[PDB]
Amino acid sequence: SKIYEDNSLTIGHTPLVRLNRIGNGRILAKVESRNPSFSVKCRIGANMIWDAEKRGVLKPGVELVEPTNGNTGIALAYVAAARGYKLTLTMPETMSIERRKLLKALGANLVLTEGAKGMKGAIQKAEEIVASDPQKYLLLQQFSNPANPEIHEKTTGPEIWEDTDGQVDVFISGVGTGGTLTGVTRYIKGTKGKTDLITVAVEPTDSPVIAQALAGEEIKPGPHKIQGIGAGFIPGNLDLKLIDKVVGITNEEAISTARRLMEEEGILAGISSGAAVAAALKLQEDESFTNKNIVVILPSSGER
Amino acid sequence: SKIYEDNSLTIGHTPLVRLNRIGNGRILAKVESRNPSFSVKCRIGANMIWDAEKRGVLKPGVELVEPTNGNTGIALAYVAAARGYKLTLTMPETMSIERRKLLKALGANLVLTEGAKGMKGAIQKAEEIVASDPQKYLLLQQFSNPANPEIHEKTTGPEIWEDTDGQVDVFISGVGTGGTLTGVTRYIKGTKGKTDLITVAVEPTDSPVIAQALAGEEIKPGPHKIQGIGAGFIPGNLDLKLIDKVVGITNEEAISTARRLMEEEGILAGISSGAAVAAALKLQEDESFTNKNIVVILPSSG
Ligand SMILES: *Cc1c(COP(=O)(O)O)cnc(C)c1O
Ligand SMILES: *Cc1c(COP(=O)(O)O)cnc(C)c1O
Ligand SMILES: [Cl-]
Ligand SMILES: [Cl-]
Repeated sequence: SKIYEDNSLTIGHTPLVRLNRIGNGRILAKVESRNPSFSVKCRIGANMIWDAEKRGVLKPGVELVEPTNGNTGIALAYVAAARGYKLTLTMPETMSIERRKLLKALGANLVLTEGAKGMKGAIQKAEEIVASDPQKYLLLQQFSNPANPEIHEKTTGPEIWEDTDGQVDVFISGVGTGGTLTGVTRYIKGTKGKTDLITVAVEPTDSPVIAQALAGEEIKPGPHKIQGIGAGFIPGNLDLKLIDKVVGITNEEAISTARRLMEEEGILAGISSGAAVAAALKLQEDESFTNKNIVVILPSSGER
Repeated sequence: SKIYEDNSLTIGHTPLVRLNRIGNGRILAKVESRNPSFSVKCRIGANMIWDAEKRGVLKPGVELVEPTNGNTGIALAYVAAARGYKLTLTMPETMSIERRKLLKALGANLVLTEGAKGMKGAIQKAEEIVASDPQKYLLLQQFSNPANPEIHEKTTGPEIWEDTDGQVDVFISGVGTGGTLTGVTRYIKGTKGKTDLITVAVEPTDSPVIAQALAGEEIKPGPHKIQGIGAGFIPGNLDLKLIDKVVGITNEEAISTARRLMEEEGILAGISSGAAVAAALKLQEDESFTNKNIVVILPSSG
């Protein structure tokens, strides 16, 4: 039989689709919106919780607190609802109403922080909360929790490897927490020994901290429009050593490519998905990439 | 390998999830929002197109024409863009503006039809555009094209049978085109021979045309809020003979049950999904249903 005991167990097994009009026919797009909550974040929402349960830190009585409210917050709310945990989400008061209605519909307890302070406030306001009662509260922290890249090493990676029968030559991932890039690469280059896999990190041209970091330059972030990626720093879950190339994408290239994905391929993609595919197109302008099969993660449906 | 040649080929194989708080533990919800375009309609959008291609009527340069007021047009738009077809959608002026904006944004050529005539006028107009140039245009009519229930007989049904190892006892489907109910039932009662499967059609209490039709009464529809179901007439794709029971659901029951799905199960469900599950709850109020495995279609997300 194949009956899932709860919605959190339905994560992954997302489809790999050949793009026929965008690129040379060798761009294979992994559609992470085919997940509960419509984004790749459901994999880590699920595993960070399962991991906490296995470690014995999450159990009856313990409750969750997260500064998140973007794709990870939604992912944590659905898993919390499905598995019976109280969840408190802190978020700058700037968030859309439908966004909070959705989180509340999922049963999350919302705590709004000073709009001007932005996410930096919610992050502070959450550590304040957990610090207030360290035993009662659990802060997961997607940027450094190993269970983040671990789920990609155990599911996303194997899926890419099996779906291409090992025929994956390049792997492109827009970096947010870095967990997808890190986990998939560890599985393919490490576990499967395909050391000639080319791992490409994608980031906004206006906040190129990975390229800065790799070049030994000072980290200087900037504002950009590619929601989901470009956090402005190097996350603990991003292993810079696994990166073979970094491609910077402009807000305009990301948006226009996301539109091409719907119009030319019938794939409803978010802006970061457009950015990742734009990176694939850039690489294909280089003759060394011409006959390589490129697997690209499309993180979410967008928001639209 | 498992590389899909285009997004239309990725339909189906949706998860069956046990509901743990809602109901007695025997309600298994099939999540149709895990499909491209986020609804069960991608199955028919894809198969009507694949079928037309197989029949030889759909060919490059041929433009699709389909009447719609909801999810089918949206799914057809995804599928059309994926396989390279231009698409025209006829829809009544009763349709909301946001809905019109969304459909155009997805690439469809929109033809609004007389508000007074409803869906009947939209299908009427679709046929006329086709007849205006039959070599250029191909009609894809979801209420009568048998490729609709056919895809459910070939994918949804088998998925339900394999996922429950044949242990499904009741099948609940809120009816719009009726294709899901018809195809799944044909597969399970017919191909698999499980004649005692109890097939349940769900409809809005305020527009109980299936109950009316089965009672031999005059069909008198009414306004309701369960989007996606209750077309107000008996679709050619609804085989009334396959229905064992009809459960009427109120707007309030549908909405509150959809909310329970989100909060108690972490399942993002649309109103018609709440309606289908509310019907399951109603059946479990009856001792004869207490130990049965109930499979319920959750057509789309919230
Ligand atoms: C999280 C996310 C990413 C980046 O994924 P990471 O595994 O965190 O690198 C990209 N786009 C969107 C929309 C995301 O939510
Ligand atoms: C199409 C649809 C249904 C009904 O499915 P049928 O197979 O057409 O009867 C129910 N709910 C929603 C939201 C739908 O889009
Ligand atoms: Cl899609
Ligand atoms: Cl869901």
